[PDB]
Amino acid sequence: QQVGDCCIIRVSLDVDNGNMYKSILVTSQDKAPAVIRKAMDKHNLEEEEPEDYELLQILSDDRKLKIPENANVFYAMNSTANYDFVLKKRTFT
Repeated sequence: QQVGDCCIIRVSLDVDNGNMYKSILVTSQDKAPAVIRKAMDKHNLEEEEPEDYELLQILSDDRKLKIPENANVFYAMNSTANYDFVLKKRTFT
């Protein structure tokens, strides 16, 4: 469908309540650590690396999903849901 294949996802940080929800475009080969590079540069959180951050997709108002380091975001997200993404740190949890 269409030339290539890309979409815009919404990325919030691991905060709690509403925040500075950022938005970025993802392409077929879009890797977890890639989406994070964008989302991170956006949030000015160079303090840490991309590798130290989980990519989570939010489906329901409680049901979240997890994206591996190379799962083509375009193909690793719950389509039936919304393109909402959380950037979480790989803290001791």
